Amino acid sequence: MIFSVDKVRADFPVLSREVNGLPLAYLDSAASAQKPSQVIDAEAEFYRHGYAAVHRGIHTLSAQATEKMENVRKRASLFINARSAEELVFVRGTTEGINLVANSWGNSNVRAGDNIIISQMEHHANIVPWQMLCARVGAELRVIPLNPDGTLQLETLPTLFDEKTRLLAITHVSNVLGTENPLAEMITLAHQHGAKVLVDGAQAVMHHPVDVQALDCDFYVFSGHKLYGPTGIGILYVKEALLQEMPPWEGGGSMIATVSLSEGTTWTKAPWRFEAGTPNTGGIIGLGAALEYVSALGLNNIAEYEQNLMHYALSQLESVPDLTLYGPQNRLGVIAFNLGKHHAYDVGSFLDNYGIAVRTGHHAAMPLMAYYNVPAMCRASLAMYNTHEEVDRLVTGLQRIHRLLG
Amino acid sequence: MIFSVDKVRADFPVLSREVNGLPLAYLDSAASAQKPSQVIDAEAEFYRHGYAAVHRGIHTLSAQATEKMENVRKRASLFINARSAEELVFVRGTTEGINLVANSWGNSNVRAGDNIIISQMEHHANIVPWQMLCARVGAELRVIPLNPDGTLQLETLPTLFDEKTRLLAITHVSNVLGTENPLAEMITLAHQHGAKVLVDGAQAVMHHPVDVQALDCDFYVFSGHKLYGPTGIGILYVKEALLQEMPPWEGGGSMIATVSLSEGTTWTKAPWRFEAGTPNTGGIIGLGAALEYVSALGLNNIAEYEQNLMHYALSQLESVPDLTLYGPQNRLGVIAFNLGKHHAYDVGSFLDNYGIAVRTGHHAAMPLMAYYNVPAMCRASLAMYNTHEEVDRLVTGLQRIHRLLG
Ligand SMILES: Cc1ncc(COP(=O)(O)O)c(CN[C@@H](CS)C(=O)O)c1O
Ligand SMILES: Cc1ncc(COP(=O)(O)O)c(CN[C@@H](CS)C(=O)O)c1O
Ligand SMILES: [Cl-]
Ligand SMILES: [Cl-]
Repeated sequence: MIFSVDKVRADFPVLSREVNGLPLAYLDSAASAQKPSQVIDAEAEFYRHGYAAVHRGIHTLSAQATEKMENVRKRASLFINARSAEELVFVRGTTEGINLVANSWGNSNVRAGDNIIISQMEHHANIVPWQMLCARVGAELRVIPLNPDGTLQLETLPTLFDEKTRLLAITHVSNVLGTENPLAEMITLAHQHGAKVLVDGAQAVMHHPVDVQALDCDFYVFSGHKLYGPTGIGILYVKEALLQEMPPWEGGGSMIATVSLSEGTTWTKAPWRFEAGTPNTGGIIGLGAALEYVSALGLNNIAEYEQNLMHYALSQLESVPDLTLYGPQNRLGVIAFNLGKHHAYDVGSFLDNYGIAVRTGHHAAMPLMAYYNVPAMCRASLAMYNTHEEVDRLVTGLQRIHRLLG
Repeated sequence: MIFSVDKVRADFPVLSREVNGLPLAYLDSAASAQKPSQVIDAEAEFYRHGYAAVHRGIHTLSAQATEKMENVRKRASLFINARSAEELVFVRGTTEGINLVANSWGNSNVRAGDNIIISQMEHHANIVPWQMLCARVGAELRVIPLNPDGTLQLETLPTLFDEKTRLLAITHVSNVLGTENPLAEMITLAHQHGAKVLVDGAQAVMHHPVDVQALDCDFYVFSGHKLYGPTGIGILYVKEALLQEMPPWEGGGSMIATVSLSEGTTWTKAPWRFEAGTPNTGGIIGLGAALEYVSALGLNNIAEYEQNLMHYALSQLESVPDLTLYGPQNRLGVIAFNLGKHHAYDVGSFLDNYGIAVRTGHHAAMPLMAYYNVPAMCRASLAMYNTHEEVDRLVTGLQRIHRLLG
């Protein structure tokens, strides 16, 4: 296998940290990824040597900073195979991107009596903005239900889609179940009704290549900090024909063409129309470095190593008594589980005591928890820098916990 | 004088940079400030040694990251003398903070037939969101006009304020003129009508102490990157009694209490109700370091040095032929000027050629330009790390430009 987990781990300084006296096993990348020194240092070097305002003054440092920013936009657009860099808007993250669509596109395209379709596995980020829109305009939020194995009940779609369905908002990969949804086919179906499709790609972009032209999605969102990048930065992709018709959301400097207190205000062109005020230039530089880092490893190399690691994990976990897994066998990135009747809060506390970082709780997916009739779950993320040894530590930990608490 | 500009400059690595072969004179801090290595390194060290998700999992690194974040919120609240840390919301910047108020507070408190009052010196960030609100609800945007010297025509306020005035939105310090407005007295007047007051403090917080209890403003906004901090982070302060009644703006994870696809969704408490999705944790750590750095220098020490430098600049500039200054004599931070009939774009290009970074154009204040009947202006910011020598370089440059282009 062409991927070298030991060379990659050497790029991540936090991975040398110790917790409760033992070496850290960081199994919470789905909540946020650790960052390589290449990403950390690119941001710091920008601040140390080339920092200035962008899209404003035209002196040397400002000119060069603005070019660096727009170069990141180009690099990002190539990463997802968008047709044009101008189809990408810099946002704080997946959550802000979804909210931008819900307001700018939703407010002018969804009216009383209409319906929107989400799924029962959606993260709150891809639920709440649509509930807010549905309440603003008097529309109905319809829900694709789950099967026990964590896949979508695709047979229900004929009854959910009708001529008043304006949008399907759907996750690419579940943050709990690891399910990858059949986006291409669902998007074909939605387009046959005249619906647009927003894809929540927050848990997809780090696991394999993503091609928004091949998908034909109308909107796609993801967050930098889960793609081994800095916080406070993400990407919203919107098909150019939709984007150029969308009205601004936030108002302020840089997104205007002209401002008058007697004759009103006119807007600049997309995507800058959607970027009011000073951007997170530092985070944009760091995001560019993160894309370069991931592209240098090769997403198909990453996918190969992670799928191998996940198969090993699922195999070893069979030797844990009374373990319940949630989701399908072909899961990406995350393993969701409970141990016997012990509360997830407790299982995660013990694991933390062993130096093992997992997330416990509802994982911002309360409807998903409700479907499985549990209050909470434990979750282990298995990212490209995690190791078989870390997997063994988790398995052994769960065995100890079962024995001690049985 | 207790401030040592040479020791301070030694903290700023970019200040050693060279531009067009000469030492950089960075006179554009009003657009964004350079950052000390204390700020740069605090963020980088966080990423290198303690990075994790906040307000989510409770394992060791996450617990410590969440505490660091909430400690910054506390430090920020003490910096502006807010009564409680829970009156501060983390935002992308001043612009996003104003938009949050315009939507969450504006949409439920400003109705058809109402009026809002801004001034003719406002930055677009404190104009456009109110124009958008006024168009959403059918309200009127009223304007306090300017005097020739760059002060507000305060005699007009009796005719602008009435019983339907819901909000005064007013800049603390102009980003062009350097005018500091009489906020305390204007806020007393506005409160007598039952109006609330949002203060745009983006150009105030780095120049002297700011005390929102003494001001009694209802909202106050500022940006981290102008306070020697990272990009992508800012602060919105809102009086607790107003904040706890405001509805959420963005929806998603972390701002909810419960989420149901059959029984709807309930919200968490302020300020977290206003912080949807993963925050800019990296920028928050860096902002905390920036507040500690500025507080260690002492804002009254900074104000003393800057006011001395500004007095020197205004004195030396008298020896530039055909220079027009805009604004009052007691200006803070920025000097706005034009040279003869030469376009500002050209004057700034020559200055850039001398290694001198100024901003030229409308400075996101087109109504202000209109009032002075010019298309554009040059602007020199004189921040706490700038020097008398840099001032001489600007004066000499403008003399050369006048001679060469006369
Ligand atoms: C499928 C999906 N969609 C949207 C989001 C929100 O991303 P933000 O960067 O917080 O805006 C996430 C967030 N992932 C984390 C944090 S709640 C978790 O599961 O631990 C996600 O998994
Ligand atoms: C008075 C005032 N109010 C709001 C803003 C907007 O801040 P943001 O951080 O871009 O959101 C600014 C922005 N200052 C810069 C950038 S446009 C300038 O004048 O060069 C300002 O001066
Ligand atoms: Cl502007
Ligand atoms: Cl949540």
